[PDB]
Amino acid sequence: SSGLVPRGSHMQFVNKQFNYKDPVNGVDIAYIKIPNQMQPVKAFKIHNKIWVIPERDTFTNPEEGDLNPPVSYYDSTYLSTDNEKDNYLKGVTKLFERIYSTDLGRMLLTSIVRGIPFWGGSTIDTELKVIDTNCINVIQPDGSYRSEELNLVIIGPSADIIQFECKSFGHEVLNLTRNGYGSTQYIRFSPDFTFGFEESLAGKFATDPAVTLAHELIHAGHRLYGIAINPNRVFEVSFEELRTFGGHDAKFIDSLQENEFRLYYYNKFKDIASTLNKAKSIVGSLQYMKNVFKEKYLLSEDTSGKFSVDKLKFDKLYKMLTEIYTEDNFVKFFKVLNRKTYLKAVFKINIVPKVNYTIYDGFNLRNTNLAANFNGQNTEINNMNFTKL
Ligand SMILES: Cc1c(-c2ccc(F)cc2)n[nH]c1NC(=O)CS
Ligand SMILES: [Zn+2]
Repeated sequence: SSGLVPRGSHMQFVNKQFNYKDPVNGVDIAYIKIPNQMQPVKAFKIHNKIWVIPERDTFTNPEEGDLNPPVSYYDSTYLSTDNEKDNYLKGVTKLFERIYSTDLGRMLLTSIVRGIPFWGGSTIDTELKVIDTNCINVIQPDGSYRSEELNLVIIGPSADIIQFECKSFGHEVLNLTRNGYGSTQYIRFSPDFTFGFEESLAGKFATDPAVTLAHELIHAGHRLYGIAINPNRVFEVSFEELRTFGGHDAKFIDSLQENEFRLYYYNKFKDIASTLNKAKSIVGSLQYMKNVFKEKYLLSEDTSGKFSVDKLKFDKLYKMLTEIYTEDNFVKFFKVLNRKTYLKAVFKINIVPKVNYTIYDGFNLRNTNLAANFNGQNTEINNMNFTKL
């Protein structure tokens, strides 16, 4: 048993208890294509605007179409059988429910779903138009395609199994992750591996994969609202990573440059409001899309129907995405052990069985010897759950 529904009748964020063998529909189980050409891959729609592709990522980058070698870890056989892909799907499902079981996760995932990428694709500055790279192509049961917008795709890692990241497709001129528009995010991630860190409550503990996924989700939050920090602002560690980790590592960032960041994206949101005001037509109703992006960016509307940015609602949204949504704060909500700074070993894991890992407790199963002193995360005490590689 997987323990996917510890309380209630159904999962509270994921829409369905999928099995990889579940037959394809055209709605939430579908063969899909990423806009490059590729052969369709089977995907699962776990939530509004969120899809999961239980495949090794040989699609995102044209230069990473190979799963062989040129701390990293390589294994071309990982995630090549249906049993593995089913376990991947159930593991990702489990972590989303674990994140959504905390108040902070419900806030974060709500923000992610609301952060629809902006319709800034038209070359005519009075027309709203989608950007095709923020969509996937969904195969319908009768063989026809359908273009569907989405915010987030969870896909398996590429050649380097343990290289997780949050990446998205770019624009020839627009910097969608830095101008407030946002773009569909692709998270390379695996629930079947994790990293080990040392701590002296000389114990060798393992990172909780729900923390790692939340870290990537925070990046997606930044990038869906187009308020990411330019990756060239570094320390070598990008400020974007320090902000995501949070805690006292976030304090390394120049406070006054952050106030500079805040004003830079305040003005970007204002330009988005202006574009919404100038919009007279839509390709693909106009007012509805105008209200979609009123909701996302929390814009105010006067008696005239004119949109504008309220400084207080911007600060609240901005502060939520950059200060509150952090790895450090998720560590506190989960009550797990974690490394204290953004900067040893790699372990194979299986979180799907309820007896190995639960939505509420992770590895530290309550009413067991694993409940105390993070013994569940101790790779020696709980050796049954960790195979060193
Ligand atoms: C976060 C992360 C990991 C990771 C961390 C902890 C683990 F237990 C397993 C994997 N591997 N690559 C990245 N990518 C980045 O550092 C920038 S997003
Ligand atoms: Zn990161």
